[PDB]
Amino acid sequence: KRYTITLLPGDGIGPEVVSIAKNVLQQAGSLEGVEFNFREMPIGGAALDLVGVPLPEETISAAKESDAVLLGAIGGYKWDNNEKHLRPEKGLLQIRAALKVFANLRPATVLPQLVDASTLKREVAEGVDLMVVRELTGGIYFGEPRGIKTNENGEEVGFNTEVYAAHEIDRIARVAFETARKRRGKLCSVDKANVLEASILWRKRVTALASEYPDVELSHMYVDNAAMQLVRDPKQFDTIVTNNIFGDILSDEASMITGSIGMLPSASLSDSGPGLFEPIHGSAPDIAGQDKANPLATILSAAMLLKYGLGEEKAAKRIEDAVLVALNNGFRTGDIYSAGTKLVGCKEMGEEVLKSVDS
Amino acid sequence: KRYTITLLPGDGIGPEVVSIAKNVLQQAGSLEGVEFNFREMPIGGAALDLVGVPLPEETISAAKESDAVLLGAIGGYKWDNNEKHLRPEKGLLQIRAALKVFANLRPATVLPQLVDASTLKREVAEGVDLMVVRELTGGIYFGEPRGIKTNENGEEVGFNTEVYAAHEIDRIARVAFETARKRRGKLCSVDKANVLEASILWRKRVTALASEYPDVELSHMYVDNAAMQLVRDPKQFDTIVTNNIFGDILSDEASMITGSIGMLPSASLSDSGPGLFEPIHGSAPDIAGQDKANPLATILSAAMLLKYGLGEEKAAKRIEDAVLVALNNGFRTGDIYSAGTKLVGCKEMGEEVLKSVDSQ
Ligand SMILES: *NC(=O)c1ccc[n+]([C@@H]2O[C@H](COP(=O)([O-])OP(=O)(O)OC[C@H]3O[C@@H](n4cnc5c(N)ncnc54)[C@H](O)[C@@H]3O)[C@@H](O)[C@H]2O)c1
Ligand SMILES: *c1cc[n+]([C@@H]2O[C@H](COP(=O)([O-])OP(=O)(O)OC[C@H]3O[C@@H](n4cnc5c(N)ncnc54)[C@H](O)[C@@H]3O)[C@@H](O)[C@H]2O)cc1C(N)=O
Ligand SMILES: [Mg+2]
Ligand SMILES: [Mg+2]
Repeated sequence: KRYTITLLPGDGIGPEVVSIAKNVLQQAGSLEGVEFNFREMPIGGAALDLVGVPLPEETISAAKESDAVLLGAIGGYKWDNNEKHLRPEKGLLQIRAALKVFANLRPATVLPQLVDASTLKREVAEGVDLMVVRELTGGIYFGEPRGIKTNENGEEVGFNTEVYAAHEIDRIARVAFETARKRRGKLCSVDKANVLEASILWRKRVTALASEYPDVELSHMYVDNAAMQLVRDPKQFDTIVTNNIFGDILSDEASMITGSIGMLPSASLSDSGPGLFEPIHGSAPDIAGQDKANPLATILSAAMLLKYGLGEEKAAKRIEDAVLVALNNGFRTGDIYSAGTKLVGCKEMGEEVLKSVDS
Repeated sequence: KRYTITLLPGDGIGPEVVSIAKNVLQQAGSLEGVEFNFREMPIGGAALDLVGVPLPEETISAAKESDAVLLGAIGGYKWDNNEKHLRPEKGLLQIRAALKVFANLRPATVLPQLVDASTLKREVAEGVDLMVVRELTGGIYFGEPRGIKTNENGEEVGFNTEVYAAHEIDRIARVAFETARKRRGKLCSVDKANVLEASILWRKRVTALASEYPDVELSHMYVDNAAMQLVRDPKQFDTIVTNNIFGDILSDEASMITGSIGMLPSASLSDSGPGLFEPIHGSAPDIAGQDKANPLATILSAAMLLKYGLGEEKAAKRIEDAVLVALNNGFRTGDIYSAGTKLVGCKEMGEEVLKSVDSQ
């Protein structure tokens, strides 16, 4: 049983972390009887240096033909000064649209081993287990009209439009509901409907679907409160559904509960289409090549790649299990270092994670 | 002296916290030879229930002609179902634009007594200090075009426009830099310039003014890292400048560092015009009339009114000191209750601040 996997290493620590996950992927899948066809294609800063655009057509077709796509990270200091159309991050947004992967899943759950690693008091952060369902292919990140023009004044004005059509909200809502059922049956839609006509529609469509999902209990919370709640009593959430710009911010805030931004993986899914799996981190421009980075998040994106994109649930559990063994043995990278643990770097963790897969 | 203060008690817990602050404002100013003309006006749900709109024209004029504006909060379940034009929250937005208070100062600094009140560990949260300078009157909260239309396929499509003109960015960056130089000399601009052309201009303009303030050490951070940073190592920030919507989010997150959202005051300032002072929290529909509320944010929001809006610094320090006295005496409301303290509600906590103002 063979699968075609496209690796998009990217920039920063992207290559570093993906190489590790690729090996974890081959070994874990091999134990459950699957081999893989790996194929590196350029994206972001890498593609810019090679072909001159952040996302070449050659990459998009290569990703579509594949069964699933594993991305590292994107962006870097060298290209921070390009035109808006030639920054690397523009490649990531395009690949999300190109793959039509609207439903973005970021699960932040605190492992018992990393409780001392969080910055939250133990009682606050122990046992947290929430899942963020973020709208990925629409909204202010993809909203038209946008740009910077110069009106008659001679003043520059920058503008983007946060815009969602109803069907865009509906599809992400069901995924929230379906997911919130698979968990603890509680769902929380986060918007800013006290001000934004976009958030008015957002809540309006989400309240609609609750009748179709009575197994799921829906509640609504404003985005400013939710950021505070994720620090006051983060244990409260089961599933949170929200839009692109709030999904990005809140999920990035939630990481520091589990111990670091380097612990969180993300699965980006579509109907039919092959899924896009990446870590929410990216892309450590300041510890690039120093071999300091935490690769766990990228490994788990390979876990999620198997679980959600290819359905090899058994293999994915082996991946989770290895990360658990590795942490039980005391191995921490810099960001998840606790007193009395063992501070490894990146290769030197991936190896002895792979020790656990292989045992 | 004799200043005119407009009290906008809003909704929810608004009335009680402002009432308590009104007494503290009165006494603290009174000790320094200062009197006040208090004029109460309807805003938000109160005004909807009275005249049928969130912000009556009579309220705006009364607010304009006063020296300082003291607001509680806005919003409540009763009015959550009105047409968009008729939402209490829109009155808040309207009074800010009407008063042209673009510079929003929300300072989150962790007090020694409330370290245990935080959910961040002591080492992380002890000595935290930061000030958020938020663009208040521009941005997505005020951007046109906006509305809910229907495209030809009959689908309802909602939209807002995040838009900043160059001068909108410039003046608030100036406030940020000016704030830093009185502070610890660090400024951190937060945007999403990897995706948003609005923020690209925000970055372009803010870096530009950096040449005018060599005294201030300016750094740039994307908003998603910013959220993780306020939890990873919040001791780092000195002054943070950002736009309307990112300011809302980040300032609420930063609140929990100091113990609860009920600790944070906010001053909103304008050129020449009288400023609008509110606590950053909402109307707390869940604790309203139970006398559970934390008044400190509003008592401290009254402190900012004296210091920043009226220049009565000595009286303003009287309010600040009293909050400290009450906290040294063990008094906590529910949101800032840490073990072995004395749990009180809103009305006595307020009396215990007053108890202490009148002791010096
Ligand atoms: N969706 C993406 O792939 C993505 C999201 C956001 C930004 N980028 C691009 O990366 C660089 C830099 O962005 P930052 O503002 O620096 O945010 P991060 O790069 O993730 O840095 C956060 C801090 O945490 C550290 N960190 C990240 N990942 C880590 C791991 N695995 N181990 C240890 N430490 C990690 C970082 O060093 C930071 O200190 C920009 O160009 C942006 O466009 C891509
Ligand atoms: C800015 C934004 C929104 N509002 C309006 O206020 C209404 C309340 O909704 P919300 O629950 O989402 O925000 P809120 O701050 O009210 O709630 C915060 C949570 O924390 C508790 N809490 C708040 N404030 C206090 C205080 N002062 N003391 C103790 N506990 C507090 C609350 O129980 C709650 O759980 C909503 O309609 C929204 O429209 C208002 C503002 C503004 N400045 O007016
Ligand atoms: Mg991010
Ligand atoms: Mg707020």
